[PDB]
Amino acid sequence: HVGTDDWRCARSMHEFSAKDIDGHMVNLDKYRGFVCIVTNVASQCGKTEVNYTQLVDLHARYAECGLRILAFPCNQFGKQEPGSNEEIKEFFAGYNFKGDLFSKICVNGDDAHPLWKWMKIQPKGKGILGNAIKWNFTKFLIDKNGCVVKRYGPMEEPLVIEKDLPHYF
Repeated sequence: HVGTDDWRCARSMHEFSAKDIDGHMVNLDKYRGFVCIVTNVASQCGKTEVNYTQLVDLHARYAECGLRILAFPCNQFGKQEPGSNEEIKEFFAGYNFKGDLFSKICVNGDDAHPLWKWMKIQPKGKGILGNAIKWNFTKFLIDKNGCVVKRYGPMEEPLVIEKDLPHYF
């Protein structure tokens, strides 16, 4: 396990922990064996409707194959996630989201959650024109061993990921 001070030494998502939307600390080692889409989310974004509905559909169709969705609210892009964790939970419930919802974090800057600092420097987690998260709804695909295998930008709808999933199931 690694923390905010030694995140660069991690070799896997599984070495991290994060508070869920209810305030409870979750050890991400629980995702061993599962293929995960890790994404930064926001309620008041033009991308919100398509991304949430397609993530719900992917989770519904592939949950039994091993797909998990880890949703990290983040208010750093246009202040498009201004609400409380309680409000965000209720917003997600309106989509019938059964994935895993975490407490609001930062994804860029010195205060970014260590998992996001680590994802951004992985060989398959590098961005276009620098590694910073560019907007809400960046997606990292994580394999069963906790390694980053692909990064998709804000404009790549979750259904684009579907063709890449079977290889990891």
